[PDB]
Amino acid sequence: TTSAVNIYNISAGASVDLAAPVTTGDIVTFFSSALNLSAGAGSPNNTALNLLSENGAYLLHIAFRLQENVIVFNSRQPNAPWLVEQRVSNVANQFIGSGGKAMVTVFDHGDKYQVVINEKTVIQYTKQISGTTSSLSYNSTEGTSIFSTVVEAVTYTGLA
Amino acid sequence: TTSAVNIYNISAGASVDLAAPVTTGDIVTFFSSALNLSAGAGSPNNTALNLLSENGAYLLHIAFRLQENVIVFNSRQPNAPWLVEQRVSNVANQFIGSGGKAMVTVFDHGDKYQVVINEKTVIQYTKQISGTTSSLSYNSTEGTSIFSTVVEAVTYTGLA
Ligand SMILES: OC[C@H]1O[C@@H](O[C@H]2[C@H](O)[C@@H](O)[C@H](O)O[C@@H]2CO)[C@H](O)[C@@H](O)[C@H]1O
Ligand SMILES: OC[C@H]1O[C@@H](O[C@H]2[C@H](O)[C@@H](O)[C@H](O)O[C@@H]2CO)[C@H](O)[C@@H](O)[C@H]1O
Repeated sequence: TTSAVNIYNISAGASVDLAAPVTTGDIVTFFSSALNLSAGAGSPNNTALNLLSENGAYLLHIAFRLQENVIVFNSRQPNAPWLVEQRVSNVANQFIGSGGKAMVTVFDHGDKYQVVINEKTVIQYTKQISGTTSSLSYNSTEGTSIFSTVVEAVTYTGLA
Repeated sequence: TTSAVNIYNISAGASVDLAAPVTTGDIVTFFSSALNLSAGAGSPNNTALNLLSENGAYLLHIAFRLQENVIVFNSRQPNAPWLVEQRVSNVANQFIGSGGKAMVTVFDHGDKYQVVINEKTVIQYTKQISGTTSSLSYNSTEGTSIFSTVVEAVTYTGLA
């Protein structure tokens, strides 16, 4: 009876293939050592965190938009259009926990993803696409990330 | 099928009560923003991390001893003596390519606690005192702790 922990640094703009895969029952948390909710204007995304499947599809895209004051979730296929957007308003509100740092956890629930920011569940995203996560990525628009330039992802796998 | 993330700030010498007790299937991770592998000696423990009950049984005690150069895993009842110690030899070899921070993960697997330093499992530990983890502490000697002044503890609960 053995689960695993895996630890990745992700620079803004970079992707990472996962040493182990995230499937149902598993957890991935993105840790940022800074929080800039006065950061300015994304075009449109201040920061996006992404779970990507084997072929470069987005199972989950989490995008913080200060100037639109929303957090935007979505999925898509590789080279195909962005699917049905979901939104949660007030960005700065979901972060009242820690100043100067934050964490974003994605609980893979099989049919959904629970997304928790620090201690607060911000969406129970019903999946638009099924599949194993093999890749995580972090983007920003330069000069306006709400998060550090490096984000530490930790994965807890072997859970099921 | 909804999970909880709880975050806790533990200073050396302190104890914290979990708003969501840890049980079979659950996870604690302790995050040190420091790694001082030349801080010793301890008395004997440079650093200790503890998973307790409401009745205050040490369900899992993890002590780091630089001088004896060992990680001790033990448990004890409230106001009683320690049980059968388990010892892992060679402290810095448990932190291979750690750098200037560390994390320690405990999995509650029911029969055994699975302890992982960063990405390396260090022990599968046959429970000597059973049940759910209801509390956490961080103990250090003098200023000889191998971790940072404050450790951040993240619990993942409601997993199975
Ligand atoms: O859906 C996430 C996706 O949005 C793109 O921007 C959209 C915008 O959200 C939509 O309402 C607008 O009308 O058109 C834009 C282009 O699809 C982002 O550019 C993309 O990166 C994701 O963040
Ligand atoms: O065993 C957990 C507990 O150990 C104590 O030290 C032990 C020690 O490992 C053994 O060699 C010793 O001489 O008997 C001791 C029990 O008194 C530490 O004092 C303690 O803080 C814990 O880590």
